[PDB]
Amino acid sequence: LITENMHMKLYMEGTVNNHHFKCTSEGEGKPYEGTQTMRIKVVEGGPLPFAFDILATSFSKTFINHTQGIPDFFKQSFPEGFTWERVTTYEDGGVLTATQDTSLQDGCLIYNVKIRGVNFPSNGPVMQKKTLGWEACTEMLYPAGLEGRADMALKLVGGGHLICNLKTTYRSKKPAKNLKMPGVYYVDRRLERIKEADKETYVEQHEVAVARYCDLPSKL
Repeated sequence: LITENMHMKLYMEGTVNNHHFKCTSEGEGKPYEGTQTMRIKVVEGGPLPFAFDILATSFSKTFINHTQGIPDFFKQSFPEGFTWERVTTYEDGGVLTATQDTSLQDGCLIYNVKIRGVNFPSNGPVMQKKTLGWEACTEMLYPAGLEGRADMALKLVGGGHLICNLKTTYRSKKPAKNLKMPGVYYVDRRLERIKEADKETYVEQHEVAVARYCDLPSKL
């Protein structure tokens, strides 16, 4: 089901603070190499009064290179697919929740995302568009389906970073009996903006993500 090259289609709808919006995207990637690209359009409510960066992690867990034999919760969930739900908390008061459904239709991955962000401070770097994309990060995943934890650093104009924390629950639509669960592992990823136009109403994003165990020696 998950081939060497896969395409994605996405629909996204939500609110940040008091501002409603909708996006659509399409892209393609290499699920086993852990690379993908999305070309994204803000199709309602654009231009957005907030930095597009806070939406970046809401646009794809099938495209992670699971190395070292780590069982692949996400690739395993097909054809049934899976969901994810997340709360991202910014250290300056912004909070953004997202819920996502991932399905497989006629060989194409289909994403349906819902966003609800609140309390992003009116005079902070998100609402004043002082951001410059994300640093790389390592997400820790563990059985719980799976939960994920990560701290991300948002680059700011003038140097420095605004930090946020991600708590994610990943749920399989496939019966647990039919799944081989991984233990604790780590996903290194670098999520980058490649192109943007028209006040961030057009954006191209790329992600490379590789799963691994700790590769330091153990004394046990």
